[PDB]
Amino acid sequence: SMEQVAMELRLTELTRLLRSVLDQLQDKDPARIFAQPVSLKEVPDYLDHIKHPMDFATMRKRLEAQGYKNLHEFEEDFDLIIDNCMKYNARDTVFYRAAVRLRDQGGVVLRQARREVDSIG
Repeated sequence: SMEQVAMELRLTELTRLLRSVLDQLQDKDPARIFAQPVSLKEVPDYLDHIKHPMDFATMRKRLEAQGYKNLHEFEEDFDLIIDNCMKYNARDTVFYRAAVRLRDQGGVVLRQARREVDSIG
Protein backbone atom coordinates (compact mmCIF):
# COMPACT_ATOMS: atom_id res chain seq x y z
CA SER A 1 0.00 0.00 0.00
CA MET A 2 0.95 3.62 -0.51
CA GLU A 3 0.14 4.43 3.16
CA GLN A 4 2.87 1.87 4.15
CA VAL A 5 5.41 3.26 1.68
CA ALA A 6 4.84 6.77 3.12
CA MET A 7 5.52 5.68 6.70
CA GLU A 8 8.66 4.00 5.44
CA LEU A 9 9.84 7.21 3.72
CA ARG A 10 9.27 9.02 7.09
CA LEU A 11 11.22 6.31 9.05
CA THR A 12 14.08 6.55 6.62
CA GLU A 13 14.24 10.32 6.91
CA LEU A 14 14.16 9.99 10.69
CA THR A 15 17.05 7.61 10.39
CA ARG A 16 19.02 10.01 8.15
CA LEU A 17 18.60 12.79 10.68
CA LEU A 18 19.54 10.49 13.61
CA ARG A 19 22.76 9.43 11.88
CA SER A 20 23.77 13.11 11.63
CA VAL A 21 22.82 13.59 15.29
CA LEU A 22 24.85 10.50 16.23
CA ASP A 23 27.97 11.75 14.39
CA GLN A 24 27.60 15.13 16.03
CA LEU A 25 27.29 13.48 19.48
CA GLN A 26 30.21 11.18 18.83
CA ASP A 27 32.42 14.26 17.95
CA LYS A 28 31.92 15.49 21.50
CA ASP A 29 33.79 12.29 22.62
CA PRO A 30 37.13 12.74 20.81
CA ALA A 31 38.79 10.44 23.39
CA ARG A 32 36.42 7.61 22.29
CA ILE A 33 35.60 6.60 25.85
CA PHE A 34 31.99 5.71 24.78
CA ALA A 35 32.59 4.18 21.30
CA GLN A 36 32.31 0.50 22.17
CA PRO A 37 30.62 -1.62 24.79
CA VAL A 38 32.32 -2.07 28.11
CA SER A 39 34.43 -5.27 27.96
CA LEU A 40 33.28 -8.02 30.34
CA LYS A 41 36.75 -9.46 29.95
CA GLU A 42 38.18 -6.11 31.35
CA VAL A 43 35.35 -5.24 33.85
CA PRO A 44 33.95 -8.67 34.73
CA ASP A 45 31.49 -7.53 37.41
CA TYR A 46 29.98 -4.85 35.10
CA LEU A 47 26.60 -6.52 34.75
CA ASP A 48 26.12 -6.79 38.54
CA HIS A 49 26.27 -2.98 38.56
CA ILE A 50 24.66 -1.87 35.31
CA LYS A 51 21.50 -3.55 34.01
CA HIS A 52 21.23 -1.83 30.62
CA PRO A 53 24.69 -1.17 29.08
CA MET A 54 24.84 1.18 26.16
CA ASP A 55 27.45 2.58 23.76
CA PHE A 56 27.68 4.46 20.46
CA ALA A 57 28.42 1.37 18.32
CA THR A 58 25.36 -0.44 19.66
CA MET A 59 23.32 2.71 18.92
CA ARG A 60 24.74 2.73 15.37
CA LYS A 61 23.83 -0.96 14.84
CA ARG A 62 20.27 -0.19 15.92
CA LEU A 63 20.21 2.97 13.78
CA GLU A 64 21.22 1.15 10.58
CA ALA A 65 18.39 -1.40 11.07
CA GLN A 66 15.99 1.62 11.39
CA GLY A 67 15.28 0.49 14.93
CA TYR A 68 14.60 4.00 16.28
CA LYS A 69 10.89 4.87 15.71
CA ASN A 70 11.26 8.38 17.16
CA LEU A 71 13.79 10.70 18.84
CA HIS A 72 12.63 9.87 22.37
CA GLU A 73 13.96 6.33 21.87
CA PHE A 74 17.36 7.54 20.61
CA GLU A 75 17.56 10.06 23.45
CA GLU A 76 16.87 7.20 25.92
CA ASP A 77 19.89 5.26 24.60
CA PHE A 78 22.14 8.31 24.68
CA ASP A 79 21.11 9.08 28.24
CA LEU A 80 21.90 5.44 29.28
CA ILE A 81 25.46 5.95 28.04
CA ILE A 82 25.80 8.97 30.30
CA ASP A 83 23.83 7.68 33.25
CA ASN A 84 25.56 4.25 33.39
CA CYS A 85 28.91 5.94 33.39
CA MET A 86 28.01 8.36 36.23
CA LYS A 87 26.85 5.49 38.45
CA TYR A 88 29.70 2.98 37.87
CA ASN A 89 32.48 5.57 38.00
CA ALA A 90 33.27 7.93 40.88
CA ARG A 91 33.06 11.69 40.61
CA ASP A 92 36.85 12.27 40.57
CA THR A 93 37.59 10.02 37.55
CA VAL A 94 38.35 10.71 33.88
CA PHE A 95 35.31 8.62 32.91
CA TYR A 96 32.70 10.47 35.00
CA ARG A 97 34.02 13.83 33.85
CA ALA A 98 33.83 12.77 30.19
CA ALA A 99 30.14 11.83 30.72
CA VAL A 100 29.40 15.23 32.22
CA ARG A 101 31.08 16.96 29.30
CA LEU A 102 29.18 14.78 26.75
CA ARG A 103 25.88 15.45 28.51
CA ASP A 104 26.38 19.26 28.39
CA GLN A 105 27.67 19.33 24.82
CA GLY A 106 25.17 16.76 23.57
CA GLY A 107 22.30 18.64 25.28
CA VAL A 108 22.77 21.49 22.75
CA VAL A 109 22.70 19.16 19.74
CA LEU A 110 19.59 17.38 21.06
CA ARG A 111 17.81 20.68 21.81
CA GLN A 112 17.99 21.61 18.07
CA ALA A 113 17.32 18.10 16.74
CA ARG A 114 14.01 18.11 18.78
CA ARG A 115 13.08 21.32 16.90
CA GLU A 116 14.07 19.77 13.47
CA VAL A 117 11.93 16.63 14.05
CA ASP A 118 8.84 18.66 15.15
CA SER A 119 9.50 21.17 12.34
CA ILE A 120 10.05 18.46 9.63
CA GLY A 121 7.46 15.96 11.04
